[PDB]
Amino acid sequence: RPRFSFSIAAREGKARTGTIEMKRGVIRTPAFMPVGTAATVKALKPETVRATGADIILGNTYHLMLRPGAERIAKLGGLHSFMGWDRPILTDSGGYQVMSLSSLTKQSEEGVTFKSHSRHMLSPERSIEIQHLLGSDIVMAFNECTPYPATPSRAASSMERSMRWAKRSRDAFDSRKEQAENAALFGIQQGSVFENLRQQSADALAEIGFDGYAVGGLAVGEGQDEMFRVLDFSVPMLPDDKPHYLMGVGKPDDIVGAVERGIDMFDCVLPTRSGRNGQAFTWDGPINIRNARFSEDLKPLDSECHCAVCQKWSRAYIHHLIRAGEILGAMLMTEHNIAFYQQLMQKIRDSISEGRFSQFAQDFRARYFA
Amino acid sequence: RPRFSFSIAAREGKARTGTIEMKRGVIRTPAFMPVGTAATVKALKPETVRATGADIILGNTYHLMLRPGAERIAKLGGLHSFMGWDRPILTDSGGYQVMSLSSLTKQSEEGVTFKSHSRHMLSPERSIEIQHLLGSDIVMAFNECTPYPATPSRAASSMERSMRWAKRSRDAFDSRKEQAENAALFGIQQGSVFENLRQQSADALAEIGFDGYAVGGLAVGEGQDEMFRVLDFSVPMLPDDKPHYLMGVGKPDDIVGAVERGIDMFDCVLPTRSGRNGQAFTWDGPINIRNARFSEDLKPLDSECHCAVCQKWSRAYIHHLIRAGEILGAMLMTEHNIAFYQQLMQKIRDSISEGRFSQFAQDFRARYFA
Ligand SMILES: CNc1nc2cc3c(=O)[nH]c(N)nc3cc2[nH]1
Ligand SMILES: CNc1nc2cc3c(=O)[nH]c(N)nc3cc2[nH]1
Ligand SMILES: [Zn+2]
Ligand SMILES: [Zn+2]
Repeated sequence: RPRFSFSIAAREGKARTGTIEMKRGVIRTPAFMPVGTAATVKALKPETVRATGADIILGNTYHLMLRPGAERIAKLGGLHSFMGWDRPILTDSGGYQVMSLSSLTKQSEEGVTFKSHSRHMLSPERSIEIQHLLGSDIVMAFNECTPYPATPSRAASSMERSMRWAKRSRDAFDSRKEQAENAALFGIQQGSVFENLRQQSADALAEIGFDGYAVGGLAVGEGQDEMFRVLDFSVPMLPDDKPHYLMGVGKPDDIVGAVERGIDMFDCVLPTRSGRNGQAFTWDGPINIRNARFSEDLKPLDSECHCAVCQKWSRAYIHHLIRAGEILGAMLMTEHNIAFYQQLMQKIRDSISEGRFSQFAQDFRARYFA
Repeated sequence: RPRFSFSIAAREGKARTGTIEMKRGVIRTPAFMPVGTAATVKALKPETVRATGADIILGNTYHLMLRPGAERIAKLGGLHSFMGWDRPILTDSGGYQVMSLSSLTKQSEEGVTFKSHSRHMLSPERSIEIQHLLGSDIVMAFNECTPYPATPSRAASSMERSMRWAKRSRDAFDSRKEQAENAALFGIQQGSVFENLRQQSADALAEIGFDGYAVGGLAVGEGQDEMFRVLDFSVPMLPDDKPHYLMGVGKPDDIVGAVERGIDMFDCVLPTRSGRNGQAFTWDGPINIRNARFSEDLKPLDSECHCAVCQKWSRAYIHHLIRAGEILGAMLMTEHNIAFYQQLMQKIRDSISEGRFSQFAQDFRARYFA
């Protein structure tokens, strides 16, 4: 019913669990968002995505503006209607994908001009408009993702431009009455691995004011140790009373450690992509289902998993499908992996609410990395 | 409950509608069997195959004996358990696929030796044993599919060898108590396009005695006109009181015409394969969903179709998925096409039972080829 209402029900150290209420549904936090880059969570019907426990999925301004096009999607009744997902959708703003996917790129204070992997423009104003056209529930400010590594000086100028673009994103979003009334807007913290820059970035974002705050510029090659180090000081800089979104993260251990450091929201292509590639997540660590050791294994992918795939099909069958290149193989692997991620989020939420998250993290790691 | 019981409830001309009762379920006839060659109906969960209306699916001795192997499947508890389809499964005997898929082939009275697309042997005895190991409900006699075209002399010798192999198939099947008690055995009529050979073949099959009778050696390049001509005289040669299975057919019009000529059972990869390739069946004829005319079409694939895909998704969305190479595109297209085939079978069954099948065929053709 409300536009955006974040409520924290319980805490343990820096970890929080709670809910975000939005018009299209409730999002339980910490939350994992399956990635639906081309207006589909790959190899899954929306009803199946929902069955795994997902409360919200991620879309991409960059991909959708090229194909099938933002105005086209609006004309077809918006992204929710187009793809048949009626619950919240967060859309990334294009800033990251334009830098890692576009064949050619030209950056200025105005924004980015780029070549389609066809010439196109992105700016805070255009990014916000595209997300309006898509009908996103959570809109990301348009920004620049600083390349890693970066000098303090390069990170500084990059972060400052992002903060200028964040103000313009805010203004463009607020200018659109229907967007301001029905959607929410998140700012993106930058500043690379440098504490003083992260602080200035957080101060700039808080001064503008956002519904939520993402930690950007991580999961860009820095490694877990470095990422955790940056999170240690960066997350406490963000407003405590708003959701904290870590963009593009990540592996189960990354998620657990990030929650221990105050992160409430996550997205990664890992469960879907590695699913298609034969990697299945289990509580005993990942396994590669193509491996010959599984050819006659009648056990489910994981012994505890409650997902429909593990209720019905054996490792041996899925091993066969994946090795035969069968589509059903990708479907079952993906459903299980997304279900595994959601069960991980559930156990995280339950353990925080019950004040035993520290013990869960320890138990999880000891078994997962055995 | 019974092993195999075919009951004809209604007739119109040569057309029949009825049921086959088997231990694993009832098969409504005329029936269409989705093809599950690699132990999966491509891009569909078994529950979805069942949701479209399928009563029975087809498996292949040839593919399964290579991958994952027949003894392996038996060890894993049989094909039904392996793939999660608990209803009847008909398995082809290998005879056709060994000739059109094997890189090299050596034929004798014993059987066929061949190279895996690894060296392997097939014979009536080995074929029956493989199908036993798979746990097929309807077992096909091992035969030779005569190449088209063929001289009368070549068709004759080929047909005669098939009839000898049919006797051996019968004997091998009957020798296996558990198979004889729980499964059924179909013979395959051969004789190419020649009436006298079709007759001798039918006489040979009837003298041996089978639970059902397939018309083999068609859908091999002869064209609909020729196929219908052969069916005109061939089907009445088969026992009237047993099911009549036309192997590898086919397009909707082929199915309707074949039912008009006394066929009760069908299988084809057309709905699944062409589904993945962008072809969707509609009552107004097939359409190619990739075509630009569909990019903003909000209508479902077909306006009358009752399938879940047409209840929820637009042509525009599916057009997008298929053009983006997205797996969900293949999933939705395949579900709709199999659902369309099953709805066609239902309308055929209803119209025969109501004595208005002639009118249905006429109405169907006038609209489908408009
Ligand atoms: C997979 N790793 C990953 N790091 C990211 C950083 C950002 C970022 O700083 N900005 C925006 N807009 N998206 C992002 C997406 C990411 N995805
Ligand atoms: C797609 N066209 C097609 N014609 C067929 C004929 C036979 C046949 O004569 N014998 C056996 N064993 N399978 C068959 C499968 C076919 N599939
Ligand atoms: Zn599972
Ligand atoms: Zn349909």
